[PDB]
Amino acid sequence: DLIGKVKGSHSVVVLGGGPAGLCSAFELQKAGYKVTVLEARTRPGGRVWTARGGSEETDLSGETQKCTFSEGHFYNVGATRIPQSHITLDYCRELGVEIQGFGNQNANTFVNYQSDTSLSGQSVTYRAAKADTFGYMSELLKKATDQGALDQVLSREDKDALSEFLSDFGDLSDDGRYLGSSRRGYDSEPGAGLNFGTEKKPFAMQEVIRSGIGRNFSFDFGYDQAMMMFTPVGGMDRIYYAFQDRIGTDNIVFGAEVTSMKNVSEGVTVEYTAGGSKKSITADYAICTIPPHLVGRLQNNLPGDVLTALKAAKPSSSGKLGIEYSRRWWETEDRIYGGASNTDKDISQIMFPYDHYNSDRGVVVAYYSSGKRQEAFESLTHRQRLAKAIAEGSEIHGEKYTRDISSSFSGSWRRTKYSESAWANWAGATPEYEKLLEPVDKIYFAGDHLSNAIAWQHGALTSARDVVTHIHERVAQ
Amino acid sequence: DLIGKVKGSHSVVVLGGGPAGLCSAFELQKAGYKVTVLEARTRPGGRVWTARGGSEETDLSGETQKCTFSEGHFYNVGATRIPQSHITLDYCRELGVEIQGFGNQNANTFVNYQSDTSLSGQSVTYRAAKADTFGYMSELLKKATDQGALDQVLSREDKDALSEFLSDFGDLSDDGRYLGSSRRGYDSEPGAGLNFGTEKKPFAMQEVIRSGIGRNFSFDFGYDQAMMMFTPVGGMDRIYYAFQDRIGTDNIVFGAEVTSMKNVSEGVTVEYTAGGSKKSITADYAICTIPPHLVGRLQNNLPGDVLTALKAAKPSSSGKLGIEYSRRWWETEDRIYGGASNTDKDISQIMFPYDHYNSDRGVVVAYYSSGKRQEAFESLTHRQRLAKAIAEGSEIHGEKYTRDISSSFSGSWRRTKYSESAWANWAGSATPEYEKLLEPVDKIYFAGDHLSNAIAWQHGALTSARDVVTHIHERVAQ
Ligand SMILES: Cc1cc2nc3c(=O)[nH]c(=O)nc-3n(C[C@H](O)[C@H](O)[C@H](O)COP(=O)(O)OP(=O)(O)OC[C@H]3O[C@@H](n4cnc5c(N)ncnc54)[C@H](O)[C@@H]3O)c2cc1C
Ligand SMILES: Cc1cc2nc3c(=O)[nH]c(=O)nc-3n(C[C@H](O)[C@H](O)[C@H](O)COP(=O)(O)OP(=O)(O)OC[C@H]3O[C@@H](n4cnc5c(N)ncnc54)[C@H](O)[C@@H]3O)c2cc1C
Ligand SMILES: N[C@@H](Cc1ccccc1)C(=O)O
Ligand SMILES: N[C@@H](Cc1ccccc1)C(=O)O
Repeated sequence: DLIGKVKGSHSVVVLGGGPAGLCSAFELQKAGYKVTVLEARTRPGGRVWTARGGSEETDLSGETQKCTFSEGHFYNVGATRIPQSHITLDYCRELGVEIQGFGNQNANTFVNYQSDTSLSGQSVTYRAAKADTFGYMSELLKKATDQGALDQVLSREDKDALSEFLSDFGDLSDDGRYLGSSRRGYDSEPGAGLNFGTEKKPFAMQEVIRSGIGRNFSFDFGYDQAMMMFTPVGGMDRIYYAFQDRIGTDNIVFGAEVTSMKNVSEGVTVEYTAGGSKKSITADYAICTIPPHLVGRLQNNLPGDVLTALKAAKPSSSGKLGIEYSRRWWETEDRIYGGASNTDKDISQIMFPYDHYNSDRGVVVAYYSSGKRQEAFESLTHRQRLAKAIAEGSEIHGEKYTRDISSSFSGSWRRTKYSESAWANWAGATPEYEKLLEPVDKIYFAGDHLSNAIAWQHGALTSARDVVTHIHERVAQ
Repeated sequence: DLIGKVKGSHSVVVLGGGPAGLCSAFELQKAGYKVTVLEARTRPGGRVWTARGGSEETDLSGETQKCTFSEGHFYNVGATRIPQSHITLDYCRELGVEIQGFGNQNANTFVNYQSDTSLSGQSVTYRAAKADTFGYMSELLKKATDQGALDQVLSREDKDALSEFLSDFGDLSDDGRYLGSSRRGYDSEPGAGLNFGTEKKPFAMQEVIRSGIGRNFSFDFGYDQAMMMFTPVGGMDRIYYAFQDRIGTDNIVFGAEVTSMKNVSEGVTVEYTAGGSKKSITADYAICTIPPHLVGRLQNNLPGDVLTALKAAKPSSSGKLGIEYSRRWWETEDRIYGGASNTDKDISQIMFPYDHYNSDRGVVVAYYSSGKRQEAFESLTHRQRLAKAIAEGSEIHGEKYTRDISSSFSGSWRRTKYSESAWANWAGSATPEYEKLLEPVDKIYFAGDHLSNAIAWQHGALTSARDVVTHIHERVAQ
């Protein structure tokens, strides 16, 4: 248990029913606090949003999209993947939310980059790219070692041990050269009898280096990205519907747009509009999880140095687009089951689904891009976004990318009401971040921006837990 | 799609209801052949065997094991993982057998090897082992490049490109040194506010190189092992129960031990014992999928050079042991969800389950060893296998490995009736003997994973079946 049982009658109002808000309310309720959550949207989860058939969204440009994905088919427009260390998995267990493997690495997906080589714009599988890169890397370090270049820092025994590793890691010939490998894959698959198949031949050392085909390999090593990675069966939003149900909808007001938040003699008073009607609630403490750039728009009595600190958490651009295909060509033709293709094109990456394997249809994330390469979609209409995503995807996966398209749905987080940002980018552990960890009398800020895991649910959930702990210790004093 | 309708009445007898035999029968039926499968066991699938509560097996030493795993819990004693290129996945689609991801790579599982270093017998997570190994590897190659050691094979522009990659790949400092990385993981997890967490510090360069903690990294790159990998929900044997159902149990005789196979005037006559009785069946053709070392034991009229060729496929040793734990300590304490720990100990590896994540119990494959390191278990009783498995596993995963044990079940394939081998190794390894056995012996065709270029993969058995059925069909067409 996070905290013990509270003695007496104590109330909290939670602004925002995303992960930080719902986790706060869940934990406070467990301990015996009175809690009310005010959420502007008509769904729980915030930047955890799962698009299915029937989903409707009107963005800040006034364009309304209506998702028409087939029954049971979806994609996560925000959060989609979870590493093994995150407390998100602990809450999945507590809430009874089934998880499954998320394909965050795949030998069969493609890399495709521009360069001053003949590989420019050419799709190469990860396994082929890796075998060539690690083959030539190993050959080069083995050459230097045999030449005696590392004799000052490696003993004879060190050199022999290193050589053994390099021959294995690079699949080097007996004389220490990279000549290609079964690790690259096969143009024709090995079968039975005298059907030996046909190995894919290697690129040259200069092609590999000058093409930069290994630029994305270190992604595999990210602490928060390395396999094994996980995701909830049926969508990430299931975590937050589970929180909703445990908290009880009697304790959550949806469609409730907060317009004012003030420290008062009697606690904290929050005004909000729900169903076109003006409402007000007062509680002993408030937990404000509204994104920091949106807090200054509220009528408030926050001190000037607090309003200035909130402005330091700069909005960031990111977005996604999902296409439902009526044929799972990526599985049938490319032998790709999950994972992502990676590119320097604006689409940035194409992410293939982790469910309905071997079914008749599925949703492909045709882009997940951020920063400059999301600015390139942000201002386009959905029809224009789709046309650009299909053109760029066809340059990676061929003309099959343009066929058997049923429907599509996009989100751009800077253009999304009640978000207007994918995640915070603090100006310059900064002074403004540290300032916002302190309560403003009875108002506490919480969210993934006030964590060391920004753009992870873990960040939001750990922020909620720390803030609930601080409120509880205060009440005990 | 393989073949398109046969004209008239034609019959095939299939010896063995493992993957090759069942795939053969399935495709022949679809084309309009009369087919009968004779299978010695009471289950379909052969070396694809899934142990669950109720499974009973008496091995060739006379020991009987009775599996008591909880309902829904199992492990694959043979085949368990499938790469994306294998036709096994295409048959899962055709048969409606749902698949899920198999965790074949995991940053959080452990490596544990003996060496003449302080890391000898110490468990290190894959992510820490990789971060140190690739960090120092990258430092050393950058050092050699800067020195001018590779000036005869790399241009100025190549060297800068290589240096850029190495700084990123090895997470090097600005001045080119490996000094640790967040990639190693954390002794305290980064949280909110000023809770930054604490990184795990790096081992020293000579320790890392001499420990051999990177000796298994290349496994990740195997053509048939690289992620993404897959497996059927509920057990690998689900493929072969699905084949069974499509073929029809009326066309499969279980508990049918074949004793004779002979070419005769009208085709092939196969004698077998079933229900205690000596029975005979004659068909136009035969497809023999019995493991090659067991074919010689049959009464037969095969030519001497075919009998000699069958002996070249030497049997091998492999086995597994599964333990059901009543607490999923690997998830709750070690944050391991699937994957395998790897070691030089006899157990060889410890494989964590890919289903029932976050649940209350699970089966861990406490060893999967082959060759010399399976010979260490072969002659042990199950109780002795378990003790050895727990002792060695506790040296990798701690005292927790010894607690919350509910039940266990093991298989050793050389000691398993109607297998007596995990898979074949051809002497001289195509070899002449392999080539010879691709030819029909009048109306008898051999099929199985040993007659493929994917030995020890279901893909080998299935492609062998499809090639042999195509040969028979083209011959019947004329
Ligand atoms: C593109 C993208 C990719 C991501 N990838 C990952 C990933 O794969 N895995 C991972 O774990 N996480 C990922 N995340 C991060 C994850 O979504 C966030 O960390 C998490 O949603 C943060 O929760 P929060 O409660 O701090 O904020 P939010 O989710 O933004 O919740 C804030 C809430 O406040 C509400 N609100 C706003 N204004 C008002 C108002 N005036 N009145 C009342 N309510 C209001 C909003 O509607 C919202 O529900 C991703 C997010 C995005 C957008
Ligand atoms: C430990 C191990 C791990 C493996 N790992 C993988 C993996 O993860 N993925 C994968 O794809 N493959 C794996 N395999 C390989 C896979 O199991 C085989 O490729 C496949 O089972 C071969 O099929 P088969 O029909 O050639 O032979 P078998 O499966 O051996 O079938 C032969 C059949 O003949 C029957 N038989 C024997 N004698 C008689 C008799 N006298 N009369 C009647 N019937 C008889 C047997 O009972 C059996 O059913 C593994 C196998 C083992 C043992
Ligand atoms: N955590 C988010 C944002 C992110 C993307 C890429 C790398 C790091 C951060 C995600 O996994 O998509
Ligand atoms: N195909 C078998 C045997 C094997 C083991 C390791 C590498 C190559 C193949 C398995 O996956 O276990």
